[PDB]
Amino acid sequence: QTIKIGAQSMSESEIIASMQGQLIEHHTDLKTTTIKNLGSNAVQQQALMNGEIDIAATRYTGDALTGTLRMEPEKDPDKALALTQREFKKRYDLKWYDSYGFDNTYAFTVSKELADQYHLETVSDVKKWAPQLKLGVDNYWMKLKGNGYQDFTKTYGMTFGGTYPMQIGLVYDAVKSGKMDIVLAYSTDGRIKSYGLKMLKDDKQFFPPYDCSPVVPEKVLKEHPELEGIIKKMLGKIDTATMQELNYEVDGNLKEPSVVAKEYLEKHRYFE
Repeated sequence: QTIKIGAQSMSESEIIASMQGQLIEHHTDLKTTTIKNLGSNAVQQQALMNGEIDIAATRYTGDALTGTLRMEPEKDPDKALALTQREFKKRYDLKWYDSYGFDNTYAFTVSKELADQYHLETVSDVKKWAPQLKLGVDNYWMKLKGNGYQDFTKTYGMTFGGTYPMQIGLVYDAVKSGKMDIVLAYSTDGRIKSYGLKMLKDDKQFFPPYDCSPVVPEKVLKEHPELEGIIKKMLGKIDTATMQELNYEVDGNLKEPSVVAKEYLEKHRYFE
């Protein structure tokens, strides 16, 4: 105490951070606080190693494997998760837990209308139309090194009419309003379904798995043996469809992540 729980700048990260916090406080005498607006993955990793945070609420296997670990790329979600867990324990004395039950992947996304008009189901379907299209992307994907824009341009070999970086939160309205024709969205965003959008299949498997787990140093788990059993209550409980809905409560309906987390915990009676 106090258990410091870290969140990056994503609704789901704040929701999940609040969930664990409230859960910990529901079941034990531990106090918690949330550290929000954490930056890049390297920044988040550094916070975990020095003590700025005691629990990382949301980490994604794909980011850890290619970014933090710099490992041989792995296409299979279960093998990627197992490798990530063993290397985090061996290199960093960190426990990467099993997944909450959801993955949050980059996903090329269009309106249902434009999908019908251009006959789009897969990312390769976009290839022949690309020179006429405007693509909106987040603020870091253009310069991202492993599975960023450069490597996309080599693997799929299409070049867009224009490329437009912006706060990820804005891409959903950008494509829905027709200001962008296609966007690299995040798959857990509830605005995809609610705005009548459609995710295109990554037929080449350019993107690695991105299953989401909490991460805690073995030091912290030793000093607070009650922590393990509480975190375990959340594992496998939140699938992608469910995370999308929780996200929409924040992004679309403007509710506080803490309120959304509480209402979810109340529904599930705090997992006993």
